[PDB]
Amino acid sequence: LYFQSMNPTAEEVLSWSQNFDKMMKAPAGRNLFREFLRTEYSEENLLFWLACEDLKKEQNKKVIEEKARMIYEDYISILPKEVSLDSRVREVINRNLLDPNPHMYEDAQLQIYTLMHRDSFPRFLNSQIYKSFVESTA
Repeated sequence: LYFQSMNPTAEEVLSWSQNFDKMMKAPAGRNLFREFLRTEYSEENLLFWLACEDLKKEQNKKVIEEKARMIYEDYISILPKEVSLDSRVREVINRNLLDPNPHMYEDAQLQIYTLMHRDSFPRFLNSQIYKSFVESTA
């Protein structure tokens, strides 16, 4: 059911510039922002953020473990593809690593969210990708 999110209304699009959180929650918002991040080679930050969102919704124990593993090897391991996290935040992930839960990565997710909001988002709002997008929906 991204089908219903596919082509966003003007009223949906209107709420995004004043609300990064609203945009980050809309599939079409994230997809637009993800194009812009690709041009700055920082896409992985959003992909990590998305994977942490996907892990939170999961409920079956086995798939939580599989997903937590996948996030670690893709975004947190040194061996890639890695996102920049503080040591404080890395050591909390490591302690949560032997007994995984849906909310293991939340401090790391919040750190990368705050970076995107601070550094990436305001350059997104002045990008051609964005301004061209709002121009089309209007």
